[PDB]
Amino acid sequence: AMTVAYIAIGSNLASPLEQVNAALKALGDIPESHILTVSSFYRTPPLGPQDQPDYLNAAVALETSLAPEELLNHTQRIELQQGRVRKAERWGPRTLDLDIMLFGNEVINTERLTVPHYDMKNRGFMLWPLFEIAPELVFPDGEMLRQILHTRAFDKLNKW
Ligand SMILES: Nc1ncnc2c1ncn2[C@@H]1O[C@H](COP(=O)(O)CP(=O)(O)OP(=O)(O)O)[C@@H](O)[C@H]1O
Ligand SMILES: Nc1nc2[nH]c(SCC(=O)c3ccc(Br)cc3)nc2c(=O)[nH]1
Ligand SMILES: [Ca+2]
Ligand SMILES: [Ca+2]
Ligand SMILES: [Ca+2]
Ligand SMILES: [Ca+2]
Ligand SMILES: [Cl-]
Ligand code: NA
Ligand code: NA
Ligand code: NA
Repeated sequence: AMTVAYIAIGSNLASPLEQVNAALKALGDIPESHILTVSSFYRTPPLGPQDQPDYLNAAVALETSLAPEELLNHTQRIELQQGRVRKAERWGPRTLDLDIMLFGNEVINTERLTVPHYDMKNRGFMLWPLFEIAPELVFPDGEMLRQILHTRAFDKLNKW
């Protein structure tokens, strides 16, 4: 059985365009998986701490037969192989961030994975690229992406 995973991409260090292109190549090389769709790249102001560069944000649809945690292993590996370093400050800048937003209709609460991503419904930098690639999306709780984006106040997201 194949499931579409929706993965958010963020980068604000060490040439984000290069980082995101390298990540797309690496995502392609994940086994049991195929990239179905790539969003536009967006240049977004930082949420959380603001004393950092703007982000390049994007979303990808990845159809896979991997187990969710097995997909997470690959995304974490790719981040680490692209130089991601853990420092003290909460929500610091990073070379690459790969968040599993959704894994089909699944609701996952394990030590390493919480899906849907806990805060995606409150982040334009996640929802707008997701709507670009999956305008018909429905969340596990039945909420429609189109309805969220019609109703909630979010700034326009600007393309890179
Ligand atoms: N849906 C998900 N996608 C990716 N990692 C997830 C996840 N659910 C839980 N995690 C866990 O998240 C842990 C911490 O990841 P971090 O990348 O440091 C959070 P962040 O992306 O900087 O901020 P955010 O979670 O507010 O977006 C990972 O080690 C991983 O086990
Ligand atoms: N634009 C942009 N800003 C970012 N800030 C972070 S840190 C976690 C985070 O999303 C965050 C979001 C909302 C609140 Br409230 C606090 C933290 N990552 C990104 C990113 O990918 N893009
Ligand atoms: Ca593949
Ligand atoms: Ca700071
Ligand atoms: Ca994140
Ligand atoms: Ca993350
Ligand atoms: Cl980093
Ligand atoms: Na399926
Ligand atoms: Na499998
Ligand atoms: Na809900």
